[PDB]
Amino acid sequence: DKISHKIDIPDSAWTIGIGEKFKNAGHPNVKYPMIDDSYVQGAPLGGFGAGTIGRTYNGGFSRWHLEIGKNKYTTVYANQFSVFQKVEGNKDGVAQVLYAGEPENGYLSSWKWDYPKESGMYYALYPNSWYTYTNKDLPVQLAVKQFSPIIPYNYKETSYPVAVFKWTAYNPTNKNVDVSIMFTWQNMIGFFGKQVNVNSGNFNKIIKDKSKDSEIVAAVMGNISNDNEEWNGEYSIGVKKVPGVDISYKAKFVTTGDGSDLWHEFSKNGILDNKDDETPTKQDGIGSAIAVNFKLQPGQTIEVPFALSWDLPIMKFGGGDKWYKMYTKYFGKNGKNSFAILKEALNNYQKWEKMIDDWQKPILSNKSKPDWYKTALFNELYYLADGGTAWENGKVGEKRTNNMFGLLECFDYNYYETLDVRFYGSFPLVMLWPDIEKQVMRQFADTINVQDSSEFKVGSNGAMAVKKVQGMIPHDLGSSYALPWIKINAYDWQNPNIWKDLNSKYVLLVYRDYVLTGKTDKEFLKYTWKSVKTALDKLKEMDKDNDGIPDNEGIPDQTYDTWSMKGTSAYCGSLWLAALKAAQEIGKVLKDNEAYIKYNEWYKIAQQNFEKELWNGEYYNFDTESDHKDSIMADQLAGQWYADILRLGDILPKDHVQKALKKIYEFNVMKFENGKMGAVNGMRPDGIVDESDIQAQEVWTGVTYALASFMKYRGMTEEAYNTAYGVYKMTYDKSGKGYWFRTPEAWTKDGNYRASMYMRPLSIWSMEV
Ligand SMILES: OC[C@H]1CNC[C@@H](O)[C@@H]1O
Ligand SMILES: [Ca+2]
Ligand SMILES: [Ca+2]
Repeated sequence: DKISHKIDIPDSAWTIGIGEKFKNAGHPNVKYPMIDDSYVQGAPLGGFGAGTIGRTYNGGFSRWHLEIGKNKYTTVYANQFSVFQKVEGNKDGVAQVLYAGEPENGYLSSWKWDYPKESGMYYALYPNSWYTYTNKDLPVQLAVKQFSPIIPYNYKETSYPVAVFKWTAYNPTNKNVDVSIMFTWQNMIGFFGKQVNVNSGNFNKIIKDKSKDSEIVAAVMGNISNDNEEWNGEYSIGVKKVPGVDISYKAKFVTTGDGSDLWHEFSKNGILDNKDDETPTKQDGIGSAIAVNFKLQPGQTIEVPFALSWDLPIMKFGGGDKWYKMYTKYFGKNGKNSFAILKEALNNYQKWEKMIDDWQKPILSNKSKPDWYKTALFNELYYLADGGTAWENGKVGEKRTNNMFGLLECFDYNYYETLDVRFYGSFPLVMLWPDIEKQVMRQFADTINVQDSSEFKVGSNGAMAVKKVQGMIPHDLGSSYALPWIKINAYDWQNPNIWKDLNSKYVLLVYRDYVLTGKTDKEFLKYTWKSVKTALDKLKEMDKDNDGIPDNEGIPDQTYDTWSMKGTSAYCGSLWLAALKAAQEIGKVLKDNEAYIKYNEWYKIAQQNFEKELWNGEYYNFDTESDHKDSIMADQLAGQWYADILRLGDILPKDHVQKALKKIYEFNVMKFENGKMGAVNGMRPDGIVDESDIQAQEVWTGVTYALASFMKYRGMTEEAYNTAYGVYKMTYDKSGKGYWFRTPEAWTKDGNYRASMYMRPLSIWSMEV
C-alpha cells in the first residue's frame, strides 16, 4: 500500500477490506418480516431530499433510496468502475471490474468480475468515503475519494442529487504503465415507478462541453418522453479532462446482454470506440461508459475527477401526491437537467471538499477525543440523507415561502418525523441545519388544533379511536405509502392522542430550538407559543388523581410503545416537569405573565409530588403503579437531560440526579454484558434485566447515546464514553454485529436487532452540545 501516502484519509475513518466476509452479523429478532439487507453496506451518496444511492464497501451500487421513502437493495451490476493496466513493453494488459463479486445471471459475463480479496480497503467518514486498490496484478496503485456536498448551514449544495469520484493514480514501479479507468452506468429510467415496458424509449447521448481549459465529456441517459412523472428524468456520468489524460466513451452498450460490445474494446487497450448512438431501446436495458486513459511514468501521480448525477425531479407517495424535490429550485423541474448538475460538480468539487474539511476539522483536530467517537459521530449522519428524506419544492400542479421537510423514523415503521423519536434524533438538524429543524417544528405547530373525527383500529387492542384530537400533538406527519405532511398520524399500533410524552416533548423541542440557535429567534417562539400553551393545558387534563402530573394509563402511552407505565412515571413525569419549566421561560421571554405564573404553580406542585412519589434513596422508580415499579430505567431522567441542554437548571436535586446516573451506569450498563453493548432499558434492583416486556430487555441506541450525553454534562466523563463505546462497538467494530450505515433502534443481549436504519441514534450529536 503505497497509495495511502498519496491521499489524505483521516485516522478515524471506519475501515474494512474490499471483499471481506464478516462472520458475526446480527439479524432481526422479531416475529414479522423485517428488513435485513446484510452487512454489505457503505456510506450513501446524494443530498437531502434527492434520493440516495448506497455504494457498498464491495464496490456495487446496491442500496437504492431513489424512490423517496422506500429501501430497495439490489446490485445494478452494470454500474461500476473498471481498470485496465499495461506495463510498457508487455504484449497484453489486464482489465478488471472493481467489484468484489459477480452477477447472479449471465448478463455481462464477458466482463472480468470478482475483484480479489486482500487487495484493497474501503474507508468512511461521512460524507466522504474512499477505496484503495493494492493488487499484485495492478502495478499502478489507485484510490478514489467519493462524496456528495453535505455541508452544515448550507441548504443548496446539500440538496444536490450528485456524487464526485476523485481518483488518484500512482506508479511506484520502475516502468511506464498505461492506465485506464472506466465508469459504466445503466440507463436506469424505469427502474422504479413504471408499470409496464420498463426500458421503452430509454436513450443515451454524449455531451462534450469544451469551455477553454475545461473539457467535460458526459453521458446523459434519459427517455424520449417529455412526460412529467416520478419515473422520468435523466442520469448522467462524466469526467473532466486534466493534463496528461485522454477521454474515450461509448454511448450505448446493452446491459441485458453479455457486455462484450463494451468489454472487447476496454480489455484490448483501455480505449473505447467513441461511438455515439441515440437510438432508443425497446426491451433491452442500455448503459453508457466514460473512460480516461493515460501513461504514468515511474514515480508519477495523477488526479482525475468523475461524477454521477440523477435528475428525477418528482417524488410520488402512495396516497397519490406528487411533489418536486428541493434541488429543483436550483436546476429546474423538467427532468432534463442532469448534465447541468454534473457540470456544476465537476467544476466545483475542490471547493466542496474544502467546505467539508472546514466543518469536520473542529472535531477531527480535537485531540482530547478518541478516534472511535469521531468515527461514530460523523458516520451516524449517514441517516440524514439515507432516511427516506423528503424535501419539497412545490406540489406538482400547484408557490409558498417554505419547503416542507421530513425524515423517516425508519423504513420498517414508515412514518415521517415521529416526534417521540425526533426528540432524540433531531440533534444534527438543530445543530447543523437549523432552518430545516425550525421548519419541521412549525409543521408540528400547525397540526396542534387539527381535529379528524374519522376512526381507526388501534393495533395493540383492536379498539376503535379518533384519528386526531384537537390540542394533542401528532405522533408523525404521515407515511410515504400515504400522504406525507397531509395525512398525519399514520402510526396506529397505539393511539397517540392519549400519549403522555408527545405534548411535553413538543414543548421541549420548541425551547431547545430557541436555545441552541443562540436565544435570538423570538419570532419562532411567537409562532409556536399558542401551540405550546395548548399542548401543556391538554396534558394537565390527563392528571386523574390531582398530584399535578399526567397519569400513565397502564398501557404503553409513550415512545416505549409496548412497555406499560401506570401512574406517575419517571420518564413522562420528568419530561412534564422540564416542559413546564421551559414554558415558564418562554412566558418570561414573551412577557406573558399569566402563563409564567400558571406554569410556575403547576411546576412547583408537580416537582414536589414527583420527588415524593419516585425518589427511593438510590434512584427514581420506574413508576408508581406497575408490577415492576422499582425497575431502574435507563431513561428515567429524560426531562433533566433536556433541562441541562436547555439551561433550565435543576428540576431535581443535583445529589439525586448524580446518584441515579451512577446507579444506571452500575446496573443498566455494567451488569449488561459487562458494559460492552450500551444501556439496557430496564433492570431490576437485584441486577437482573426486567422481563415485563421486550423493550425493557433491549438496548436502544439513541437512548444510550443520549444517556452518554447526560452523563457527560454531569461530569461523569468516563461513564459517558464507556456507555457510548458499547454502541460504537456493536455498530462498527469487528467484534460487533455489523450494523454500519444501518444503525438500528435496538438490540437484545444476543446482539440481534430491531429496526435497522433508525432515526434515534442521531442523538449521538447531543454529546457535542
Ligand atoms: O421502537 C419503538 C418505536 C416504534 N415505532 C413508533 C415509535 O413511536 C416508537 O418509539
Ligand atoms: Ca484513539
Ligand atoms: Ca397524576
